Parts: sequence; C-alpha cells; structure tokens
Amino acid sequence: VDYIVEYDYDAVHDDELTIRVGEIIRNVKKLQEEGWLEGELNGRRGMFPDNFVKEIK
Repeated sequence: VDYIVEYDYDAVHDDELTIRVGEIIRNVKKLQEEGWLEGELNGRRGMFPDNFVKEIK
C-alpha cells in the first residue's frame, strides 16, 4: 500500500528515506522495526518513520 508524507524526515542513515510532507511513497510496507516502514521514494527504497507517513486509503 502507498503512503503520503505528512511530516518532514531527514534520513540520518543511508537506508533511511528522506520523506518530505506531501510526497507519495511507492509500496510502503511495515518492517520489523516499530515506527519504520519500507517504500520507494525519490527513486530509492528506504526506511521512514511510521508517524510521518499516512497510508493512502
């Protein structure tokens, strides 16, 4: 399922996705890390905060 960024997040790590409010992340799935999701944003697959992106219902 896709997700929409509601809060700006700065990727501290290399596997972290730098999500910006208003962006749509392709195929956002839930990871084994509480508060971390996996999706293709900005042309890269990374991990971003769960409370920063809202599922596209």
